[PDB]
Amino acid sequence: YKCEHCPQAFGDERELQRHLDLFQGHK
Ligand SMILES: [Zn+2]
Repeated sequence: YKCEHCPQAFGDERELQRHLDLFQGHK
């Protein structure tokens, strides 16, 4: 939906999911 952090705001939870996935992707 809306991300306060990195200026991101999409109406698709996949986007955030990708953010968390990629962000959490790194050790
Ligand atoms: Zn963010």
